[PDB]
Amino acid sequence: QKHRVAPPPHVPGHLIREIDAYDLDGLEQGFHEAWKRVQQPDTPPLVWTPFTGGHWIATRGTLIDEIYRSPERFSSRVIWVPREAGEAYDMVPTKLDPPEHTPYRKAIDKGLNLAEIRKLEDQIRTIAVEIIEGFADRGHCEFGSEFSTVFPVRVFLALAGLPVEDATKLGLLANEMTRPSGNTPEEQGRSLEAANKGFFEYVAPIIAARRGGSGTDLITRILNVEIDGKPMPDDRALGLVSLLLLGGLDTVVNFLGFMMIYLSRHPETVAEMRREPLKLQRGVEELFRRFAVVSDARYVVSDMEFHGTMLKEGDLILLPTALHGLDDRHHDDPMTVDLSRRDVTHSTFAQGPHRCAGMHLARLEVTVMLQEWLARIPEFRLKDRAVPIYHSGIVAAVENIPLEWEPQ
Ligand code: HEM
Ligand SMILES: CC1(C)[C@@H]2CC[C@@]1(C)C(=O)C2
Repeated sequence: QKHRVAPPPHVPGHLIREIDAYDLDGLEQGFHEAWKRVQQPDTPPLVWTPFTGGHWIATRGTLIDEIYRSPERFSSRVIWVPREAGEAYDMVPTKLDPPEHTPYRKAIDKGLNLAEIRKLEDQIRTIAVEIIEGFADRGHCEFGSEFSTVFPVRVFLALAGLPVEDATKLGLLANEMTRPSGNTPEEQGRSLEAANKGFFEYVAPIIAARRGGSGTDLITRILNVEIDGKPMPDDRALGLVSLLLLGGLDTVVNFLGFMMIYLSRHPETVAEMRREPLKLQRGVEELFRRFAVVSDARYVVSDMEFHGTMLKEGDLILLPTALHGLDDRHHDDPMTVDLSRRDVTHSTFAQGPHRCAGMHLARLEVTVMLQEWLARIPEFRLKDRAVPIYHSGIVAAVENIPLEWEPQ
């Protein structure tokens, strides 16, 4: 039984669509495929679902792009559904609009800018090689538990100066943030609240130990950037360090799983990457277009008409980022990976002032991953009749990816 809410007075019947972001219709065929079902040739640009507390969904890439770019009309004061979860959410600076957002983003960019990220290449490669070597001679692995959930977590915990043994407990908090348990808006709100508190509890001693510290880790570097001529306050520090961990640990893990399932079903594409190493390097952005993972929201600042649709102040609009990169109005044959695609425009990293601060790190992890994978395991396929298990929510997830190959 799905929890359902009545449409408010300003939502007309013809825009209503029953869409469950946390359990998409057709999800067993894939996350991307399930979102694609919503984007039909005649579907309105904005549709309203009675599920997950009642909210709008942007169904086309240009609205998604525009909403992300327009913080004055669509605020980050609530970026989750259901509303209860969005109100419990306390991460920084992702809860803030400009101008409050901008000193915190500048602080993060001190640690995460492209020139900083470039320095990490060989440490990332070393981690990738060590994991791949554990199974490359074997001719099979379950890619999810043996690589995708291992590689990005080891990379991030090392960068953040944290013990790898914390991976499990941080992964559990991350799940309840992005895929909160519950069958009610209030239950999901409560699950997110508990996860968010868990992050704060974990992060507090690290902030206390690393304020003015001399560690060269990511957390010490960012935490000690002044905000408006002063040390960053405790409340903001909790939200900020928690965000670093959430962003570092959930995203690349899930991205890698979707990407790899597709590659394992497209040997011709894998072979191109092998024959032309520059096609691989240059084609990574195409993979980001193709394997979006985030579906999050914005809060309507005032009563307005937007793309022919009446919106009320306080309305939540969900932005399924897959519906930008996979929009057939933005990209021909959008479900196909074309490494030579000249136009890869997407919102996988969102847009506007919150456009992913970790995007350089994400690109490098993936580039390194594919380079070291193809070096040791040039050819591979998904196990015959294997059925990956898919999850939808604010961040998509996938498990059960059994790969097979002839040891080279
Ligand atoms: C597959 C890779 C990734 C994807 C698809 C992704 C996606 C996104 C998206 C969509 C946003 C915008 C959220 C919003 O305002 O609604 C975001 C922001 C952010 N991400 Fe990433 N992310 C990824 C990797 C990472 C990594 C590895 C980090 C490292 C910690 C990271 C750190 C951040 C931070 C700190 C923000 C907030 C930026 C701000 O508010 O100015 N992300 N990410
Ligand atoms: C949606 C995100 C990927 C972005 C960074 C981590 C994440 C889950 C957030 O809370 C904001």
